[PDB]
Amino acid sequence: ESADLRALAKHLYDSYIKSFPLTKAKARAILTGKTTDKSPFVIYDMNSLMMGEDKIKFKHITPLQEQSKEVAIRIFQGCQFRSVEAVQEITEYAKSIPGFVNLDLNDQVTLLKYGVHEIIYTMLASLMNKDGVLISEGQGFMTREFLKSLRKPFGDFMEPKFEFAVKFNALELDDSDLAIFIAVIILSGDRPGLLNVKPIEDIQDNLLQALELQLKLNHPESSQLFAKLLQKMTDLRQIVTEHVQLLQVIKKTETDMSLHPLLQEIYKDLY
Amino acid sequence: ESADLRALAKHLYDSYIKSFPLTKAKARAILTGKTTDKSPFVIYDMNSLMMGEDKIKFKHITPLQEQSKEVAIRIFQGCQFRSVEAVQEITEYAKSIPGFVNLDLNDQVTLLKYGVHEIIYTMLASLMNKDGVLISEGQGFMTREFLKSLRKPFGDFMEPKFEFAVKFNALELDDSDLAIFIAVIILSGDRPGLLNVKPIEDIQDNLLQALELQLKLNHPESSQLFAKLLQKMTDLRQIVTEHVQLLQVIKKTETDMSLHPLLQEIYKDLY
Ligand SMILES: CCCc1cc(C(=O)c2ccc(-c3ccccc3)cc2)ccc1OCCCOc1ccc2c(ccn2CC(=O)O)c1
Ligand SMILES: CCCc1cc(C(=O)c2ccc(-c3ccccc3)cc2)ccc1OCCCOc1ccc2c(ccn2CC(=O)O)c1
Repeated sequence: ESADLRALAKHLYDSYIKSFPLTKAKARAILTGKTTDKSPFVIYDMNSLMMGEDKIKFKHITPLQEQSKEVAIRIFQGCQFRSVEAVQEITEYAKSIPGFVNLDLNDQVTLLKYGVHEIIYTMLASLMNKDGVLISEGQGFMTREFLKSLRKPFGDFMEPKFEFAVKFNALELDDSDLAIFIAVIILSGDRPGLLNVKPIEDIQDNLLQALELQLKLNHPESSQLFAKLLQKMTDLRQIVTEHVQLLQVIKKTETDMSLHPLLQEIYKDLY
Repeated sequence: ESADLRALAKHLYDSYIKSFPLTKAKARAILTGKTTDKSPFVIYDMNSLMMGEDKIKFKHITPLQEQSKEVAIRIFQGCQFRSVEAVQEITEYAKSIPGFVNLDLNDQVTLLKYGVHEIIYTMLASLMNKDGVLISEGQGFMTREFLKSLRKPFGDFMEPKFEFAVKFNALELDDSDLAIFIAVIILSGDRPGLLNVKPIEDIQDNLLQALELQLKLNHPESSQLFAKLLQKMTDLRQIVTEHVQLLQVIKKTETDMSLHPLLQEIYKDLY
């Protein structure tokens, strides 16, 4: 019944809020210039990037590190660090998706391994507009133009995420829609190396029913939004494979070797 | 708060099972023969060492690297290669401790640097009884008396870890307990050169509260187990400092031993 699907949607939204403190709603308030109280520092070129450091450094140092390396490479390592934090946020969220924690632990690991990239881009869209991306928990904003301006291959590496975000954001999903959609992504029975596919597909079936009902209720005037959203997954996956290939080229063709070892530890048979 | 601390303990246990192939439960089942698989080959002397290597017949070459010298040094090399693998597993586990990957990246590095060997020795006890230690994923058993007998400095590497294990194991901790204990060890605010101490202390505080409650629920009859377990941290630290001194001794008494690069990095300017 329908009430239990709403109950599931509400439980997911509650957990999603807990796992991911910078929500889309809060992110969109910051991106407009609404509630004008503490405007984020804008990084729009190399100079402001460096001045941006002594604005999350003048106080103290809690990030990926600071100025003693080429800037394109430091921006890329910053992204890596944040991706590693996001994987843990997603893992925590997964534990609240009904059925997930009762799965074979090996299948949990596999689902997370192949799901996090798709989730990272989905959730990155919430923090983006057409012109840039919120960073450091909404304290900073980095422009798309500056990310795009970074030397090959780093400039063309960033821009696909913005192209996707603009398309994806035009569906106008809110945090309640996204909580269920991320859960659907995670419980994909088609990931390579899964031992027990049937319970995963049974859980995803319940999540798909919950997502369909939420979109029908929340977006009544958006015809076939559910199918349009499922079709977005096809683009997400194509996009992640392109990202994974570009990561290899970068890994191969660059000087700096000091990665975050969640990347190297993951990525087994990721095409 | 109670629910939160039980949730934490469960997360750590799941991550532990994910990161560590040969757990204590599994190890004790092989050691005592409560297992439905295989009985380990026993290495007690030169002649049985030789056959243990040559047990490469219907079970293939074990993952450890290749060798070409006297018995003491061959054993040392096997310890080394396992310790590098152990470091990799511990690092994977560390990333899952809530809050760890959100710390300053230099402090992540420092906590892993000062922390991994204390963890290695804690977890090694799981594979040890008074008579010996399980090796090669539990496919072999190397006797304490054999390891103790190795020519001068090499025997002094070995016997103190067994002395530690007999008493540690007398605490009767299980994997679920150990999962929280090793996270307490890693989140130590006293490591030399930490930049931002308090955010590590705050995490450790919460892990301590979760361990305390774990030991109450799981070992209600074991008086002051929490304290007695915390006091073992003093013994771990002494093992490490004496090990570091023995490594300086072999730099003077042997020819090119030279550690694996990862271990060289860890020991560089260690305490
Ligand atoms: C999830 C991070 C996204 C993301 C995060 C961020 C900073 O926080 C970020 C914050 C600060 C600095 C920064 C660096 C140097 C000096 C001052 C500041 C750099 C970056 C900025 C932009 C961005 O996104 C722009 C394009 C998205 O790019 C991705 C997405 C995933 C990625 C990679 C690189 C590795 N991975 C991991 C992987 O998926 O395998 C790039
Ligand atoms: C953590 C691995 C320890 C550990 C691993 C192991 C085999 O796998 C192991 C497996 C196979 C052979 C083996 C070698 C030659 C022929 C046939 C077999 C030898 C050893 C056996 C016992 C043991 O430990 C018994 C006492 C523990 O003592 C330690 C612990 C870490 C150490 C040192 C010496 C150097 N390191 C490296 C470092 O400092 O990082 C001693």
